Amino acid sequence: PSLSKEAALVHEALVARGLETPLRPPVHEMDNETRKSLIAGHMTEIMQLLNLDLADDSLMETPHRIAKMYVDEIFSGLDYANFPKITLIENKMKVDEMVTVRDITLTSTSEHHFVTIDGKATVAYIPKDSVIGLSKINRIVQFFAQRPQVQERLTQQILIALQTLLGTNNVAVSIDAVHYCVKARGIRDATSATTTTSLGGLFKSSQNTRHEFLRAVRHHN
Amino acid sequence: PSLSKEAALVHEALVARGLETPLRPPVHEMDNETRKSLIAGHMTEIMQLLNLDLADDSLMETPHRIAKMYVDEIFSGLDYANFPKITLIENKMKVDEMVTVRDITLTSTSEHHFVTIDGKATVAYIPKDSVIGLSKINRIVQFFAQRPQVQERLTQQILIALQTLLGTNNVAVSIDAVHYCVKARGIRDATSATTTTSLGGLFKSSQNTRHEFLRAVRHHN
Amino acid sequence: PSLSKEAALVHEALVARGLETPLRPPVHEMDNETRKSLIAGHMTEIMQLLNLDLADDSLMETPHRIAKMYVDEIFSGLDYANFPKITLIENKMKVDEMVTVRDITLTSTSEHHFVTIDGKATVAYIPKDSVIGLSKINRIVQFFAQRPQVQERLTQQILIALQTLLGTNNVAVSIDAVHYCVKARGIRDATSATTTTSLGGLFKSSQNTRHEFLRAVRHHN
Amino acid sequence: PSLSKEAALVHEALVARGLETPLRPPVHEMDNETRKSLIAGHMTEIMQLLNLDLADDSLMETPHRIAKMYVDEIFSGLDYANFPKITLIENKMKVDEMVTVRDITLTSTSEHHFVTIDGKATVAYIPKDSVIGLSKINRIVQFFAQRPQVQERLTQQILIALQTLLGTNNVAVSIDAVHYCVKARGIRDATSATTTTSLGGLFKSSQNTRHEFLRAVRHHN
Amino acid sequence: PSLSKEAALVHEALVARGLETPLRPPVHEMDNETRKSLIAGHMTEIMQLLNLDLADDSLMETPHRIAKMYVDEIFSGLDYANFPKITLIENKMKVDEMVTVRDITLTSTSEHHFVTIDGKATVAYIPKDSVIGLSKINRIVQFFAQRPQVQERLTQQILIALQTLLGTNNVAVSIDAVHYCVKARGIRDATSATTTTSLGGLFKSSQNTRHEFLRAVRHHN
Amino acid sequence: PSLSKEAALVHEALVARGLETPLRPPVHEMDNETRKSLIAGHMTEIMQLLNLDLADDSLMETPHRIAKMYVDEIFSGLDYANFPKITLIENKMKVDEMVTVRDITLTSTSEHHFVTIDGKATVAYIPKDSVIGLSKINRIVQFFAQRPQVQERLTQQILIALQTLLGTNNVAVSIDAVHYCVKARGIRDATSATTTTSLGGLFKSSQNTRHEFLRAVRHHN
Amino acid sequence: PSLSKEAALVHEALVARGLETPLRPPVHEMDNETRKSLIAGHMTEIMQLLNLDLADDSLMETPHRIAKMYVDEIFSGLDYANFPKITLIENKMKVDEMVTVRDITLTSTSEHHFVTIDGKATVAYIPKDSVIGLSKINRIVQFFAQRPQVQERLTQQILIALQTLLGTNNVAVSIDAVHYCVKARGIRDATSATTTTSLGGLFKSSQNTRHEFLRAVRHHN
Amino acid sequence: PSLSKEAALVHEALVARGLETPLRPPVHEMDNETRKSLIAGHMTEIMQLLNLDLADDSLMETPHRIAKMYVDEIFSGLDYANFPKITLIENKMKVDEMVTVRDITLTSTSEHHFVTIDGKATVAYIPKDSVIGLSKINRIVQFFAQRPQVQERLTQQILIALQTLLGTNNVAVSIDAVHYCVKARGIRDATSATTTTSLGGLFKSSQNTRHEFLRAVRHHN
Ligand SMILES: Nc1nc2c(ncn2[C@@H]2O[C@H](COP(=O)(O)OP(=O)(O)OP(=O)(O)O)[C@@H](O)[C@H]2O)c(=O)[nH]1
Ligand SMILES: Nc1nc2c(ncn2[C@@H]2O[C@H](COP(=O)(O)OP(=O)(O)OP(=O)(O)O)[C@@H](O)[C@H]2O)c(=O)[nH]1
Ligand SMILES: Nc1nc2c(ncn2[C@@H]2O[C@H](COP(=O)(O)OP(=O)(O)OP(=O)(O)O)[C@@H](O)[C@H]2O)c(=O)[nH]1
Ligand SMILES: Nc1nc2c(ncn2[C@@H]2O[C@H](COP(=O)(O)OP(=O)(O)OP(=O)(O)O)[C@@H](O)[C@H]2O)c(=O)[nH]1
Ligand SMILES: Nc1nc2c(ncn2[C@@H]2O[C@H](COP(=O)(O)OP(=O)(O)OP(=O)(O)O)[C@@H](O)[C@H]2O)c(=O)[nH]1
Ligand SMILES: Nc1nc2c(ncn2[C@@H]2O[C@H](COP(=O)(O)OP(=O)(O)OP(=O)(O)O)[C@@H](O)[C@H]2O)c(=O)[nH]1
Ligand SMILES: Nc1nc2c(ncn2[C@@H]2O[C@H](COP(=O)(O)OP(=O)(O)OP(=O)(O)O)[C@@H](O)[C@H]2O)c(=O)[nH]1
Ligand SMILES: Nc1nc2c(ncn2[C@@H]2O[C@H](COP(=O)(O)OP(=O)(O)OP(=O)(O)O)[C@@H](O)[C@H]2O)c(=O)[nH]1
Repeated sequence: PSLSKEAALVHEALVARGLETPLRPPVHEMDNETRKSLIAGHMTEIMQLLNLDLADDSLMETPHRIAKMYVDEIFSGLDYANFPKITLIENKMKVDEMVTVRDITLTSTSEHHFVTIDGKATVAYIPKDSVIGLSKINRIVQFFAQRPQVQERLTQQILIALQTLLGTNNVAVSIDAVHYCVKARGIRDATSATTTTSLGGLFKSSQNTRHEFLRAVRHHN
Repeated sequence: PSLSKEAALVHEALVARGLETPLRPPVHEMDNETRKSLIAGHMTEIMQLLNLDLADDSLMETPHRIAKMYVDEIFSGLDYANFPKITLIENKMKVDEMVTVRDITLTSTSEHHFVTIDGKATVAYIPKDSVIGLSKINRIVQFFAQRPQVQERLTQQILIALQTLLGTNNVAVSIDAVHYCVKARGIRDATSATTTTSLGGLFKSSQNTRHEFLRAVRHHN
Repeated sequence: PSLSKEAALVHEALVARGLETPLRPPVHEMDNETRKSLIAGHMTEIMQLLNLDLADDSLMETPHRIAKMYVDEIFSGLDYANFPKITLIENKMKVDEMVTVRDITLTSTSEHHFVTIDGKATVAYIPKDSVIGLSKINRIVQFFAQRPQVQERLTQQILIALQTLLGTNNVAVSIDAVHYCVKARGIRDATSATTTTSLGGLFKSSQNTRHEFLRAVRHHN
Repeated sequence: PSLSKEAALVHEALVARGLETPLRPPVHEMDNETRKSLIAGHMTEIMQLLNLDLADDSLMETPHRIAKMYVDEIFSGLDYANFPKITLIENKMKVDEMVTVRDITLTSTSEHHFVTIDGKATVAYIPKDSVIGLSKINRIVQFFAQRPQVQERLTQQILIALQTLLGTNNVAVSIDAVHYCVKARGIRDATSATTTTSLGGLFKSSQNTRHEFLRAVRHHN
Repeated sequence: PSLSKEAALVHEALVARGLETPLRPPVHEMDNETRKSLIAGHMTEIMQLLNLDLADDSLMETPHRIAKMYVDEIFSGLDYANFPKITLIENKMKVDEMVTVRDITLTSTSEHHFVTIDGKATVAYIPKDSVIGLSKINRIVQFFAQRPQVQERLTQQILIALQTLLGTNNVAVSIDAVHYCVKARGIRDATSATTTTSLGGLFKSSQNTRHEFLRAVRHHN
Repeated sequence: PSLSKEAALVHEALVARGLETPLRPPVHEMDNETRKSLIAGHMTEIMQLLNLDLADDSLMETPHRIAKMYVDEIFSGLDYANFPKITLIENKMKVDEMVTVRDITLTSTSEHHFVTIDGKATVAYIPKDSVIGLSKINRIVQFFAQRPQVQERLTQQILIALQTLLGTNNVAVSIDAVHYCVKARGIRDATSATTTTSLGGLFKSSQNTRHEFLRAVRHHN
Repeated sequence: PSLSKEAALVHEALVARGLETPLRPPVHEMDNETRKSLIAGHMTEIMQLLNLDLADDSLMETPHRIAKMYVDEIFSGLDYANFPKITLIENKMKVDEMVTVRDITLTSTSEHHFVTIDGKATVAYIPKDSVIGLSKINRIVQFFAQRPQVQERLTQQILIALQTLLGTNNVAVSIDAVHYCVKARGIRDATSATTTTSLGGLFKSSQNTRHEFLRAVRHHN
Repeated sequence: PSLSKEAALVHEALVARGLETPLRPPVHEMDNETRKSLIAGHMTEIMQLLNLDLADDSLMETPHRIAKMYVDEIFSGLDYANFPKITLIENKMKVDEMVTVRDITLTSTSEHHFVTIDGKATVAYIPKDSVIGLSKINRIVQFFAQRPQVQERLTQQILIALQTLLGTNNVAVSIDAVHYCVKARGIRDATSATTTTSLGGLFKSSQNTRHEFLRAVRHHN
């Protein structure tokens, strides 16, 4: 009727663990269209406060572009209606070893300064009853990435979403990323990168499994 | 009394050529403090429109951090009071060959989506009466970079600022950058990068000089 | 009233362990202004003893620049009034795995010859009650780096400062650096680099954790 | 009787062109020993002004080490008594093509902040009557490098020193370097590097020769 | 009165273990000057046996250059009068983790063909009562390197010298090198390299420590 | 009857141009066996002068090994009886473009200190009446390399040897090498390398051809 | 009826230019089967002369494998019945710029020692009336590669075959290769590689075109 | 009287373990000269069967070249009269850690198709009573490599040869190689490589030692 069974499931799971992004229920039944126009209005004000000449052919549409970007693009992960369609195939192949999807492109936004987070994620899991379609892992990652994030939370969320959908605790997520709110300003450290990992099931319990995954993490380009 | 002779000079030069960032004069004598609080207010609204729980310990101060960032950090280049102190040494060494400062760290913001532009600039010039202090070239670049930009304009601005301060038309600026408003969203092209160059004096006239510079452009890390 | 609670805490911790930089209390209430002028005075003398023509437009301001650099820049870490503002977010995400910030830019000065130490630090910790703001790790590193150091001590200082602020002994710091007082003169070894690591809590006790961190240390560029 | 014919020649050549380092004649007949003790005295004062505990076993000898380093090591290039012994072999091989010595290690000090300059020089020349001993090129570069420099002047000096000794104007010098007074502090640009070149004779006249040299410049490691 | 305490100690240690370089006591009180002239005499003979025209301006001084090189340069490690001055600082920092100096430039000569051995050493130790000055490790390595060697012995010597000076058995040395008497002639293997390691104390006893070191060995450039 | 026509031709060509290695005719009809024993005798003396214990199982045969190495191996290039067998095939393929053999392994000895020179040569020529067998270029380079050399002369000798054998002046030779008598001792420059080139015929006349060759010079590994 | 029109054309073209592989007409109407058995017979003999135990399970079938390999595989290019099927599409796209197929895998055999030649070819041409199917270029290269070759001839053959088929003289071929009969034995040069190029039409006439191609040659992996 | 004690020992050891190359005793007392002429005869026939014009100046001597190559070069390993001279030095240095010679050039021939095998071997051993001369390891590898091989057997032979000569079972050999009979033809896999390892003594027993060696295996260039 709105949210898919999966979307609902993942959402509840996150809420239960207290890992959901801080959200207040939709204050009023607003069309994304009205929300965008309102956001655009505020951007117009802010741009004017910065003394930008909004009459300039280029600058003129920026409040619109920004409103659209926030609502439809970069923060679309906040709406579970945008949760990807998950397809799982029966594990007839009897795969009992981990499947690793490495170097998943991940672009997020830091909630602290609303500045770009560019990184790559490495997800691995040991198939139980079903094998998830490869692209879905990338889609789920991008879903949670499209929200004002805190890398530490993002990793946790991805882990739970997967554990929930795959029906196994044997999931591990590692994210390596560069925060422009560290690089582009403030301390302006042009070289540092942050790495966060959340291990589930055997990936935490079994040191054998755990290290196999960790060893596999990080691959240049 | 406010702007240094240099700042004034550069500003006028840009205005004269019509290369200045679209700015409307300070509407009213507002303290950066009041501007920030106003910007913060609008951010609070926008964040609320996105349904973010502003009561969350982390999210709570984001409108403040963003306001400060815009005014004091990332868009500080809009205020010529922030123009760097230029120091020039007499060209007693009789340098008659170009001096090239390569891989200058450059972090800017696209004016179209207010999203990160990460790149590197290569500046070169042929000393006439004076030799500019090396760090000043980096400072000037970062100055113009700290504004809502359009790479094509940024390059031009840097070129003119330098030509003005050095007293020679023999200046060349090349900027190679990645736009997150292309990578992180929209067409999401993870590999493309844009390169823009503005050549002045001999760097445009003399094919010999011109190519020497172009050959020198781009160096990994 | 002067030093923040954090600054005070870290300082005391260091003193208690005997890991503080050898300092004599401020002999007399001198303005940094008077200290600088005196330092510059001594530099003038030194430069004269080297037979440098201080009347040269360029050389003329060096004593001033050096005084300023020592007091305000490169040795600012000696004054806890310059300790960074630490911000910690409650560990609601329930992160129980280490967070690693790698390739933190680190530029320090050797106390033995007052010559450049260029390196990179890798800090990792396992969140307990709170998660520290990423940039703060970078800031703290740079703080202790801005002092006449001994790499062996620098590593220890950073370790303790973090353990103190984070409220966990599970912190690990590794610094890889090139000493110009080895490279640029003396034995003039153009290739060697020194690596020092200080491990705390699980990073030292648990060989599993220990090796996970060590394995993660060092990343080119 | 003191300076070698070569040292005298080079010194004069530099003075004639006005390219010598700004030096005041030795004010008084001071032993390097007394100069050092005086320099060490001033360092003791400076360190005390920084509140350093000079009673510390390590810190205790730093003023001595710094005095020795300035006089005997890093600034030894200021004394032509330290000029290298040049050996030239008769060009019987009838070499008429350029000889290029690339990636010559070069460590110098910036005269503006007395901070490290780490770089590499590439020198090339076309043999006329004599061929210089390969290591001598390295020794001459290091000689002029061991002085408070300005890259633009350093390049020039090396060019003239060589033109003088070789008896040909066909000499070219290029230096690519990283200034720690740009990287380690101030604007703290961790990625930029400066490249300066001084071309003599055919290397400037003949575009054919000129480009062959420029093409040959820069080689990683 | 001649050899420093350290030199004497190191020498005795080696002799005791039977790891000293095969040396016969100074047959007669010969000045290095007379030794050099005699060596040069023999070289003159050898060069004449090779039919070289010693009247050639270049060739003429080779016997002198070789004699000086053998006695003063490449084989200077044979005279303990040339042992480096060691400086140790009290381990007040309470460093209990290994300090690793990697990629120490090492150039030696094979005793079998008196041909170049070019390589890099990696030394690591766990501080006990004192911390050695970083450059001293490089100096000790170069000292023993300056002798007609056998890589297997060289590694051993360095290990003992350091254990002796540091007062700890917890020292490890690894040397990776290319032998020109394998590359430049004979089997002419242009790609092979030899790696020898000597482990002491915990580096041998504790597999945990041992592997941490071994893992750390070898770094390109 | 002794020397092949080729050996004789090349030798004469070199002598005519004054590019031969400085050699005195074989003083007396000595067997290489007697020369070797004599050389070994001198090495025994030199080693004794260095206080080496020649009774050591290892050191015991070094004089012999060195004698053999000099006479049979590293300086075998001095005897034209060791000139390679040249094979040329008729240029029926009508090749009128240059053939380039790049990265030819080259190991030589500096005549100034009898120390290793390790480098790589790049030879190219435009076939006229005949095409030389590829390995022969390598063999000729190694021949001349096996002599106490001066890079500048080595390059010239190879050029002439080839022009002579190929019957064309259209030959170009470039050698890039590292001198251990610069690296391993003296100024100890661990990074510099010297490049020398000798161009003949069109490679010197035609800037088109000249630059095509130069462009092709140098290839990593 | 046997050879395709293309095959016949190419063959005749080569014969006309005198660039065909030295072949004597099929002495007698022998089945490849009888030829193979005879070749295998001779190999059996050769292996027995080498004292190999042909009764060994593995060795037993080598003569058969070699015969099949020579006739059917590595020397199949000797039979024009094996010439690839060429497909050309009408140049309706009006392509007037060169099409470059780079890094074409090329494995051939030297006619001098019947040893492996492993390399890569780069072919470029300017479309006139028709555009050739991309894979056809690879197929033609491999065809001529499958014969006992001389790199100088191979390059020529490929050039002509393509000029013939494409109906344009504007074709250029460059082959970079390693000869195991230089590497694996004889002089055993483990690093050298040979590059041969044959330019036709504008690639030879127009220096503009010529250099665009040459610049494009060679790409790692 | 013919074979050295070592050659005899190694040969017997191999035969005893059943690891010798399948050889039939020398059928008749044939001079290598007669074997070569006979081999050449067969090659003449084979070449004629391939329709090659043996009257061609180039092709004319291939039968001879191949015969010489097989007998003297590439298959010389089959004659123990070609076994290298082994020199061992008494392990007075008391080396008790493994010595590893890595990246030993290895060129062999596959016995199945008589096609090139190009690879690199890594040998390591723990000295017992004696230390083998470094080049001897290279020489032994090349010896066994110069035979029609099967990588799996080659590795074993080298292992045994070494264990025998060194008087210890603590030897490990690993070979990584590319088979042109897989690359150049058949399945034509241009990227695969095969790695085979044979471990002896502690390298097999002790997992500690075993993994230290394995970890050390493979180094690019
Ligand atoms: N743990 C964590 N911290 C983050 C993340 N994104 C940003 N931060 C940090 O959260 C903190 C925000 O701190 P504040 O002190 O409130 O803001 P600020 O002073 O403008 O930040 P800085 O100038 O960069 O130190 C900073 O230390 C940020 O770098 C993230 O994903 N995870
Ligand atoms: N042209 C040139 N400039 C140099 C060199 N070394 C340092 N400089 C610059 O010379 C100038 C010194 O400027 P000042 O403004 O007097 O000192 P400063 O303010 O401490 O310098 P910054 O904080 O780095 O901008 C700076 O721009 C230095 O980076 C050099 O070799 N060549
Ligand atoms: N020339 C130029 N274009 C830029 C720069 N920064 C952004 N742009 C582009 O300016 C345009 C904005 O176009 P709009 O069509 O108005 O906005 P948009 O549709 O949201 O943009 P896309 O979804 O990325 O195509 C886009 O094509 C941007 O990628 C810049 O520095 N220079
Ligand atoms: N352990 C340690 N030693 C350092 C550090 N920085 C410098 N050193 C060394 O501390 C020692 C100073 O030794 P001294 O002998 O007192 O001075 P010096 O003789 O001028 O030093 P060298 O000429 O470089 O050997 C040297 O070995 C320095 O390289 C550091 O961070 N840690
Ligand atoms: N273990 C060891 N061997 C070395 C070292 N330097 C040289 N060697 C070897 O010691 C041996 C000398 O052997 P000899 O047979 O006496 O001399 P050689 O025949 O001229 O040597 P090759 O022709 O290279 O095999 C050779 O195997 C050298 O490569 C070293 O540092 N360690
Ligand atoms: N041009 C040239 N010079 C060479 C070559 N090999 C060595 N040399 C140099 O020839 C010169 C010999 O100089 P001397 O001054 O006679 O000997 P030296 O003082 O021991 O040499 P250094 O200590 O290295 O400066 C040195 O500059 C050597 O580095 C070569 O191939 N070509
Ligand atoms: N020009 C050319 N020469 C080749 C080619 N393949 C092999 N050769 C060379 O042709 C020559 C054969 O020379 P020969 O002297 O007849 O045989 P060889 O003595 O066994 O050869 P080497 O021992 O390698 O010098 C050698 O110089 C080979 O390296 C090729 O494609 N082109
Ligand atoms: N294990 C092993 N196999 C090898 C080696 N060299 C070659 N081979 C393989 O031994 C087998 C020979 O197989 P055959 O089927 O008798 O000959 P073939 O059909 O011509 O071989 P392909 O066409 O390459 O599959 C092939 O699979 C070869 O690739 C080696 O060193 N070790």
